[PDB]
Amino acid sequence: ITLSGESELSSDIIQLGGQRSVFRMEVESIEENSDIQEKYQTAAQFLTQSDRLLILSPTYVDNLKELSALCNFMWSDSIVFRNIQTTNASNFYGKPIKSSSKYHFLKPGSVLYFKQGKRKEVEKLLMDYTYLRLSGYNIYI
RNA sequence: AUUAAGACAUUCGUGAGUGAUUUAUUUCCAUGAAGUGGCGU
Repeated sequence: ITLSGESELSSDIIQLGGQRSVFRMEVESIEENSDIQEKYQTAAQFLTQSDRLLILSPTYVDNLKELSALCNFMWSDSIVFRNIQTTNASNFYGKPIKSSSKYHFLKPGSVLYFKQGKRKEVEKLLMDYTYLRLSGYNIYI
């Protein structure tokens, strides 16, 4: 996680997932001037193959037709996404509002075998959604 | 504020109903209430 300016994150006991699933945080501050994306890609370096793109985190593309046109083979799978949408001042005591649209992402471990060249085209299509990239989606090696 | 929060695998339920420790088996087999006279020559 990257926190801007004055923001302290203390280790505590947290809730993550349904049925009040309980977890323990350990907050460790790594050295400064570091890029977390570069750290994740360094971790994923050992799975790199130059003839294909490896999907490491759930990847979303608005239209799969262009992606399929850009590669010869899509040895891929699909996962489901639906977010609980809450405003900054919401009820928080009641049935939460969920995303009215159910979204399909590319499963991690999927591989895209692009044509000759055009790797930059697929990469540009994937990184066109920078909001998802910041959150942790659409990460590849 | 995170496909989230709330939710006892719980309620009712006799290990109970029928059942003879009974049937078959001679306290029986063998066995002498018997033995001997004595003295007075």
